[PDB]
Amino acid sequence: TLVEQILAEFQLQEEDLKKVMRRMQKEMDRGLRLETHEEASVKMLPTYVRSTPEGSEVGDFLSLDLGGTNFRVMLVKVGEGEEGQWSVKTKHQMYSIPEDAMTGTAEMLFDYISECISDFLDKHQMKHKKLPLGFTFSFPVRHEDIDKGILLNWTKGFKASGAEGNNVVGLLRDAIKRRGDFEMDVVAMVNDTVATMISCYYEDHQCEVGMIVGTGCNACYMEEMQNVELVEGDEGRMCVNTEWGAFGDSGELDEFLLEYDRLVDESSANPGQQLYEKLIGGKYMGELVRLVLLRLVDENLLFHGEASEQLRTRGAFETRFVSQVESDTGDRKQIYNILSTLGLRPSTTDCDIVRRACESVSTRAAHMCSAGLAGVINRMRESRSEDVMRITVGVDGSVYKLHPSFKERFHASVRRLTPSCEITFIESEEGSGRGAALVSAVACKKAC
Ligand SMILES: CNc1ccc(Sc2nncn2C)cc1C(=O)Nc1nc(C)cs1
Ligand SMILES: OC[C@H]1O[C@H](O)[C@H](O)[C@@H](O)[C@@H]1O
Repeated sequence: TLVEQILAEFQLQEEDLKKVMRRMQKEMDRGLRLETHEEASVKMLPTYVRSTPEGSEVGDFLSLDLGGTNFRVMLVKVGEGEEGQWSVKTKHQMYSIPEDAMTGTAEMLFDYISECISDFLDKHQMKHKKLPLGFTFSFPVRHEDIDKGILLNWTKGFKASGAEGNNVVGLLRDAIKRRGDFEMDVVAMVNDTVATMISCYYEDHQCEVGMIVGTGCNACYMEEMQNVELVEGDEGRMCVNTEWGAFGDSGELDEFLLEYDRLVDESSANPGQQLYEKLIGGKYMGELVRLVLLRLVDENLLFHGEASEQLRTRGAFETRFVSQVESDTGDRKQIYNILSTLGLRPSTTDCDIVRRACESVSTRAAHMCSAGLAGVINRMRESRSEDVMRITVGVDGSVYKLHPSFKERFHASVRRLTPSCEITFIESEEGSGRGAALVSAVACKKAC
């Protein structure tokens, strides 16, 4: 081997994870306190989602989801169950998002979103209801309230101009009104993490953390209002959006970061930001693999020294390929077919090396991510008193959900890092739609 030494750079000892855990908890602490909130890399954003909901509206709700690659519009119906509110998606539709909108101005993009909304309401006999609308908007936002806050900055390659710094919900509003076609009561805006968390509440009241491991990666959790300094008040709990994707932007990860991570960064829409998410999320995983594969070929270890034109283009090793290669059964048959598609003609040993390379990146993501989560869960242990903390974490995201063994490595490692917690993991059913709408419903009791 010169291979195993190159791949071994990805490993993390147990003390590595603990270091990142402890540093993350610190950054969480700093994000929450008035003296350090402004400059904290982990912003710890109040969301105005609050504990003891205590009764809500019912009937139909409309939810949008922007921040996945697609954009989704759905109808969710909310009624009364014993536990709290049931809910269920009843109509749905995805809309691609043209790059002439994406490079656009903000108000352009929310016009495109407005067009999609009318389209959906035609096709459904619906233009003539003014519906309450919960909006899952998966980007960092500083809220003033449950229905108002500014975009701090775009992440995950999004770039529409003139949105950073404005009232995202006002954008939505000035597009709906800017096209007469329909009436919509925008009652609530939430992060994906919060929506996921909230949708697990009906079947499990201990769900107090939501986590997304998808294109991007983040979590949110329920904090003690006393510890949330940026919202006056000391009673109860408010869900906080940690935005942990940005941990490492004040150099907290420098010692772990690798030449490949240094290159995914430089070449990205958002250089110097979202460093932690860059090690874990699906927008970056394939690309890390691609760069590891390129270093192996330049070392002559792989495809003996030569790479197709595709292999050399940014973006070509799709994250979904990372997870198909790790599903190969041992016959190389689907490793072969992916490599053959990118214009390579690999040998037996090429296929194995390529698989080793995917394992190395995905195992590191799983481990890095387990340290953030045990950071959050051990912080919650601190504030609390039963001898064993039992807690449920709601999760969503194609990496966590669909990658062949990421979830189990990730569960094994969160559990090493969390003695005397007992953790249940729930994969959210339609977390984002039902979530927005579950919150929307409680927000409505405070307005209509
Ligand atoms: C069903 N909706 C909720 C369920 C639970 C919780 S907190 C909790 N308690 N145990 C676990 N968890 C997470 C909050 C909400 C909620 O929507 N709260 C809102 N407050 C405002 C002001 C608007 S919406
Ligand atoms: O969508 C998953 C996560 O992606 C990136 O972290 C976004 O900044 C975040 O807000 C969202 O929660």
